[PDB]
Amino acid sequence: RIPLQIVRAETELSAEEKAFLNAVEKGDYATVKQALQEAEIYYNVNINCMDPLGRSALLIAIENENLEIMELLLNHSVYVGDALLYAIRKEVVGAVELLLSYQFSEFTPDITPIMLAAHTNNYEIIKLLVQKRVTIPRPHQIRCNCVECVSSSEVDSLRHSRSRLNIYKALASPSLIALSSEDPILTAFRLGWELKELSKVENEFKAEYEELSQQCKLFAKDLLDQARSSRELEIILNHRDDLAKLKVAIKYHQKEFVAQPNCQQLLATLWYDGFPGWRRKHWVVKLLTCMTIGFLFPMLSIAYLISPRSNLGLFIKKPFIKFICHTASYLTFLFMLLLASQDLHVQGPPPTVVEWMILPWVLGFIWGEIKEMWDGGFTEYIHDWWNLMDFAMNSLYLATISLKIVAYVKYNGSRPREEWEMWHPTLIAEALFAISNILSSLRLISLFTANSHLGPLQISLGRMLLDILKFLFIYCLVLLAFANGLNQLYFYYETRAIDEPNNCKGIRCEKQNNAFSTLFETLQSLFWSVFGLLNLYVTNVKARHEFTEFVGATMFGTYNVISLVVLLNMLIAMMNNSYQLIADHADIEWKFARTKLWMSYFDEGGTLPPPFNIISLIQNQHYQEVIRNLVKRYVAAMIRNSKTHEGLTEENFKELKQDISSFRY
Amino acid sequence: TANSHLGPLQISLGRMLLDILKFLFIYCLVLLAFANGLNQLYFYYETRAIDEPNNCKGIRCEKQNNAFSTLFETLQSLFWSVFGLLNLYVTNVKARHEFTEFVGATMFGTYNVISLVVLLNMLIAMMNNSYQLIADHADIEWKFARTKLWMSYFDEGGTLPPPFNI
Amino acid sequence: RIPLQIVRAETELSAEEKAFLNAVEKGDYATVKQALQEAEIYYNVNINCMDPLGRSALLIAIENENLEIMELLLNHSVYVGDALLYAIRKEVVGAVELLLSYQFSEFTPDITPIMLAAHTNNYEIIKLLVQKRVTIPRPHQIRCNCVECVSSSEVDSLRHSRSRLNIYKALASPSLIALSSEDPILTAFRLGWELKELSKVENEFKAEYEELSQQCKLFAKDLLDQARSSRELEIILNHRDDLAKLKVAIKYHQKEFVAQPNCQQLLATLWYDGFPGWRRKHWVVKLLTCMTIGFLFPMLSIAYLISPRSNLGLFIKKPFIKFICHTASYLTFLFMLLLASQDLHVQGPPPTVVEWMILPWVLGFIWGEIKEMWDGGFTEYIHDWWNLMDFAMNSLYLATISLKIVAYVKYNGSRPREEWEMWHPTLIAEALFAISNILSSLRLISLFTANSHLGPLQISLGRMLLDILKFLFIYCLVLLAFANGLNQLYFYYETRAIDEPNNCKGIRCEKQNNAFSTLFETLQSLFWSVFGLLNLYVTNVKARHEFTEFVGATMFGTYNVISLVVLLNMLIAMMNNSYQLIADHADIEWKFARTKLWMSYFDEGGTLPPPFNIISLIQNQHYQEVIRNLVKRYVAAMIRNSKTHEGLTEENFKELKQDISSFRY
Amino acid sequence: DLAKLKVAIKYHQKEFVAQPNCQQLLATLWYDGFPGWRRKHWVVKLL
Ligand SMILES: CC(C)CCC[C@@H](C)[C@H]1CC[C@H]2[C@@H]3CC=C4C[C@@H](OC(=O)CCC(=O)O)CC[C@]4(C)[C@H]3CC[C@]12C
Ligand SMILES: CC(C)CCC[C@@H](C)[C@H]1CC[C@H]2[C@@H]3CC=C4C[C@@H](OC(=O)CCC(=O)O)CC[C@]4(C)[C@H]3CC[C@]12C
Ligand SMILES: CC(C)CCC[C@@H](C)[C@H]1CC[C@H]2[C@@H]3CC=C4C[C@@H](OC(=O)CCC(=O)O)CC[C@]4(C)[C@H]3CC[C@]12C
Ligand SMILES: [Ca+2]
Ligand SMILES: [Ca+2]
Ligand SMILES: [Zn+2]
Ligand SMILES: [Zn+2]
Repeated sequence: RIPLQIVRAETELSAEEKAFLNAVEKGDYATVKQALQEAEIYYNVNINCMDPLGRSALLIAIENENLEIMELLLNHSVYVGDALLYAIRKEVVGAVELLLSYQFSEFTPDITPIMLAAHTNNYEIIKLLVQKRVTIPRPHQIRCNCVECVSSSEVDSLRHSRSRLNIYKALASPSLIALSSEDPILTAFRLGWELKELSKVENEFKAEYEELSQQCKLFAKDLLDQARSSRELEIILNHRDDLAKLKVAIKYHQKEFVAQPNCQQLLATLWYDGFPGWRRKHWVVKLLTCMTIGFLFPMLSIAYLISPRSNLGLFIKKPFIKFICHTASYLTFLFMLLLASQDLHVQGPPPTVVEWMILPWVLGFIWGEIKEMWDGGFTEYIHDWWNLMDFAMNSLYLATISLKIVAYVKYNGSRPREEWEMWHPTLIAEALFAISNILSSLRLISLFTANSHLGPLQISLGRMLLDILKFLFIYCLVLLAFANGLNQLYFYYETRAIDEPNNCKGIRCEKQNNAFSTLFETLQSLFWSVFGLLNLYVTNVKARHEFTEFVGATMFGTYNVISLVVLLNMLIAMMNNSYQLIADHADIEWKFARTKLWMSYFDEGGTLPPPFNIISLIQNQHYQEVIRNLVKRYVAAMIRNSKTHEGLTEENFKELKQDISSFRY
Repeated sequence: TANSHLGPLQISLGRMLLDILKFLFIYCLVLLAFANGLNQLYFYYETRAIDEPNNCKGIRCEKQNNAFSTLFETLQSLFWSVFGLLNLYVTNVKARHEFTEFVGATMFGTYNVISLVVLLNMLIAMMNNSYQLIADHADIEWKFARTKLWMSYFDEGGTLPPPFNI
Repeated sequence: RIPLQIVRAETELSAEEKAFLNAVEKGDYATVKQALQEAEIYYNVNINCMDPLGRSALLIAIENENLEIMELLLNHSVYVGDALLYAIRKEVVGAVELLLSYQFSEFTPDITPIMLAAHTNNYEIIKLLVQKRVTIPRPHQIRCNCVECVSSSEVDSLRHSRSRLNIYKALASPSLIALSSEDPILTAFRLGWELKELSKVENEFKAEYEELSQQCKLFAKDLLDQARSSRELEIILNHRDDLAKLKVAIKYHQKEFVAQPNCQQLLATLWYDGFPGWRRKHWVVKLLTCMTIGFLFPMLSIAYLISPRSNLGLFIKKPFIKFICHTASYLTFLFMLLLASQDLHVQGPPPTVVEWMILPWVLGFIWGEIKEMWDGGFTEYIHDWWNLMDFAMNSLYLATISLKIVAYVKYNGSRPREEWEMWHPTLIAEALFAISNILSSLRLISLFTANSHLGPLQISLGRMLLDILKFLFIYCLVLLAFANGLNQLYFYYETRAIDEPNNCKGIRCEKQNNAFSTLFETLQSLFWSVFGLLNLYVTNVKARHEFTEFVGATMFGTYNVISLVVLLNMLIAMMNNSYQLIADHADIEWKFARTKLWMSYFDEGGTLPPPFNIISLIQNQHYQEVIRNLVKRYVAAMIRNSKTHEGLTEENFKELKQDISSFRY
Repeated sequence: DLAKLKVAIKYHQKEFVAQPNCQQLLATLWYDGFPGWRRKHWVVKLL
């Protein structure tokens, strides 16, 4: 039999001090007033009593929303501590104003009235509080090591983290940004960037910072949405302190802001400068004009080089024409590379005509690469992740040219490749040239972002590469373990290449042998076993060691099972789970990428294609006026969205009943 | 588990091992049935290792022979048939028993279809369905595992590493 | 400029006839009464006027729910047509009773007040209407070809279908089953079965019938849920007109009813008859007792056969012991079959000891099969879909025995198999025996339903077999097309087996040749190409017909692409989509299957394992009382669930305000 | 120390264990020697 009792006992009640609490709970004004005045005359009661549910007279008045009992209690000199915070958090303007005009608490001691107003995001009460000179502390830099920060973290770290989070949550309020801010858009950009940076440093508190950054981005997008004229749109997008604001938004990774329909329409208008009917055109005529502009790229380049100011001179300044010319030049370079492969008995031959034509394009590519790193900088150069492939290709081409010139200078004989050594400079140069051709042909993937059908697909594939890289580590660990074991088992029976039928050793021969004799060959065999290109008799020895053969076969079968049946199927499940979430924002990611690609062609520098490449207060006032108009529209819209819900409004009957009762009285 | 990027993945792989173990039973039953049938059919034509071209008997030789002569060899051949490392002429006899050869080929094809087209695809669907639900609590499971691993080093005992421990 | 006007013009209004409509809309009793009496005295108004929104005075009174204006209008002799239906459909009891006591319509002409009450499913109004002698028409049998049905469908088919659907929807009401039904559970079973059958016949109207059947099943399950004693539960499950109701529910496919926790607990209690602490036992001791009971199956069978009434005689009557004994007998038979494979130079040898022991088990299996078809019937025998495999295995065994006896009678020599013919009875018998062994070993899958971990998996695999069968048709069509094409192309260059290096023709040789010479070989090669067991040089000819070789290679590559890259990946997507929906009801399906398997062992017949097999108004009154109690509980619970929502009830202020105003007056 | 945490780990209270405050305290105890490990570069951490 479980003796149910009270373990933590509170104080007793049911005196006159509880009588007048329950009178206040009833709320009848006359009875409350008479009981309170009688108790005050008697001078034997207090006002510190607490109900079992955790509410007092003032808290119950807060919950019931009765201004008459509110003013009566406040004029009766009841306790006032935290009552302003409770009223602000209850979100009633009349009692907030009344309390402003004049133990156990569910409020953190660091909470300020302005902080709570910012947390609750109420425009009216926020303005009412901010009309007085109220301020907010500064949280220190992200990696501050100053004595004040180290000391405060040492005495109490949980309170410090909570205070920082509360300060940032109050600062990231859309209303508190609408007021007391000269540039709300820039403020939102910087705040979102700072919160995104803070999320990584504060590992335990990540979701809160991420949601604050998302809220800032959404506020910026909603503020942009209210523009209702092309003049206002261009003023906003061109304000600086062209398209400086758009460049800043691209830098700060504001994909929702960038992918706005109005901004995209303006960008398309700027992009299709030469053609004004490109929107209303047939696919056949678009294709025909595409070839007819791409075919005359050398003529256009020569015309611009000769006469920069002419009818044909300025025809290449348009971004679309420049993009078409660059694409045609790259396609011509790739065609030359393909034609190159279509006497081989000389040692270090002079370059042929195809290589002579290929060299100016390669030199131009390198020149264009260095200028962009000099103009952009190291961080911008490495952020693209395509410049890595560009640098690798250019370095490989430079090494190929150097090796070819070295071979030409050194060797001058005529000997067969069957007698040439394995480390010949000519052979090294051909291998590097083949790798360079592979990389250059693979470089064409970056042009898929300009298309409507392939951009999101390419963006989705790029996102999944990360999961591929993550699984590669586990696969490599398993492969290393099994290769170590197999080599340790099989390294005893190594045989020389002379004893083999065709003087061939390894797995790249018809007589596959010595598959696990060395660690490198074991790694190669275990890699090739995934695709089923390794035979089954490689796990055999010339001697009759049936136990050893069976153990090796068991190891091989276990590795095959683990690699193919379990790990490969698990990768597939991860790809599906990742792509399900990836497919949601494909449009936004593709539009951001296409905007970056489009703006990459707006600059005046580098107009020519690679082969020929080698050879101020009025604006502030206008922006302020437009920002004021947008803020007013946004405030109205968000007030309405707050009014969209709770459609079953009340107290209209109470107000009318009070009025008619007074008239009857 | 000590890393932020690999912990949930390892935890997810560990959770799926159970479904792997559950499917292994059905696969083993099917394999045992088909191996019993194939051995019962083919055990009549066993040949000695002397008559073989290289004195090699079994499936681990270039001349793959006697694949279904014994139950153990039948099990090994049916296991290796999943990865396509078993040839097609193993279902042949020196005599001209075309009916027996056709029946053996039909059994082999039925086993291949059942094992590869139906059971392997069904495992994949189960892995997706399990991982969908698994991915929800990956953070909680990884944090619990990392907390256990961290608290495994708080005790005073065993401070020294293994070579100096003895 | 789009001239917006009225295309379909109604009648004019705004006379006194509209004045008194808007007076009724206002609802002030005194003004409405005085206006109506003045208009009646004037004798110049009507009551047929209609508002632009499609409502009249009575309809607006229905919507506003004002009993005083209701009785005033009804006593003023307004039009009454369809008003009862509008009130019943508005679901207000006071005005329904008032209207019962005394053009354009949104109601189908076939709608009856009782039909609408059944559609709306209101217990109170349904009872109020049914207290009078009201009835419902009969819809005819599913495939009725009678003149009345053919004539009514000929004059108007849409109206006929609508009338049938409305009649069935009214009949399938849970409240209309609670009233006016002696056996609500049996009525719900039959109604659900009939609606499920109707869904297939009425192809256009499927979702409605399916949802009606689901509603009937849910009502039956909810009615069963209210049982609150073991006595009531067993009375319900044993009522007949043992476990007759459970057998009927299993026959009618009531998986939700069967999988109830109370029914499952009772079934488990009946199943674990011998062991009362089986729930609280260790896995090790459960396993130990499982082997210790399965090992003594022949001793237990012999003891039961000798002394049916003894301590050991009745130990096999328990269902769990019987199941264990049968499983052990089948495992022993499979072990004997395995041992069988472990002189071969004789023609038609006599059977060996292993076959002599195997024959009694095979004869017992056949005897047990025929008895079950004789006892069950053709439909029950073919519904299991395991009896098909049982029949195939038994027929194969019979054919093997017949062929063996024929060979023994006919052939008596000693000739080598290398000289035996290809159609030898001995070889045919061995092939049939191998196929029988495969089938018998595959029969063990059906025992997975008794386990908690494998049942849902087996059930899920069984559900997906249907999608496998559906995809097989498309695959077969593609294979037939490509095989026809390849054979037509390649049949010109057929070569004889003598010219081949090893006198081997076909794809089952080392020298793979004549892969597409015949249609059968083309089919076999295209089948084996899926697993990559067909080489690439089979698409070659001895002559130098490079064009023909290239065309054949192109056909082969196209077939490979279509079969492997497109069709195989599409099957996977279908399996995932099907399994997502399949995984929801796995528990219910597994519990239904396990209940069927458990009840398969409750009968007295066939107690012995296969080798030894060859050698009445008080109950009605109690059921009626229990059904009445369950109906009362269900009605209370569903009334409360109707009261669970709309928690913001009203008209309490209106009633109190009316009362205090009358007291003040 | 951390007897209640040990009991919670024994009783498989993963939600209780994965609380942000408990994780912060555990990280503080784990990174005893280095107090600026949170604010450090990947290169210097690796070094
Ligand atoms: C995977 C292939 C390339 C074989 C490599 C074998 C070893 C060199 C690897 C395998 C697993 C690795 C470990 C995996 C994870 C960790 C935890 C990691 O912990 C942290 O990073 C703690 C700091 C933090 O992330 O907050 C420190 C390195 C270490 C021990 C790694 C050290 C290097 C190991 C032993
Ligand atoms: C799968 C491979 C390794 C071949 C093994 C063949 C047989 C030895 C297996 C195949 C299916 C097995 C059966 C699958 C499921 C069950 C139900 C199982 O029932 C229970 O556990 C009841 C108690 C409970 O779980 O509440 C008893 C064992 C049995 C008959 C198993 C006995 C052993 C069987 C016949
Ligand atoms: C798929 C493999 C086995 C090759 C078989 C080739 C033909 C014999 C098949 C391929 C497509 C079949 C057709 C697919 C679908 C239909 C529609 C089908 O229409 C109905 O069933 C109408 C009645 C109804 O379902 O309400 C009549 C048979 C027909 C023409 C089939 C006739 C037989 C066809 C031509
Ligand atoms: Ca670049
Ligand atoms: Ca049966
Ligand atoms: Zn500081
Ligand atoms: Zn009829």
